[PDB]
Amino acid sequence: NSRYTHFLTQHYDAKPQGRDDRYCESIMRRRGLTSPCKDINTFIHGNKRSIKAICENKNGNPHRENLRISKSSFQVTTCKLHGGSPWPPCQYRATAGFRNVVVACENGLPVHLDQSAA
Repeated sequence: NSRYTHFLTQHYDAKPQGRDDRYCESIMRRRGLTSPCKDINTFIHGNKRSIKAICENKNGNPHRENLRISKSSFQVTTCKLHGGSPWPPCQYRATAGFRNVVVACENGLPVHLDQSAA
């Protein structure tokens, strides 16, 4: 479905080379997140299959109300908008982290990244 497709274009980069400010600025641009600059965005790296599995008990648990939280931890990179301007150039500050992710699942696939923990 399209939401899951959207989830990946916004939140998934399998293998990132470098996870600094330069990567953030680059990937936010390539994934259509700079008009206007999105304020905060997290990218999950690794194998799609483990991200998908958060939606079942295989790699995830019920969290909050309608959220699910990963049983395993992921390598992630959050991009925080630096400054005020809502328009390009969009400058971001990267934080290369590692931890469990919270998503909303639909018909078995992640359709939302709860970015509240970012």
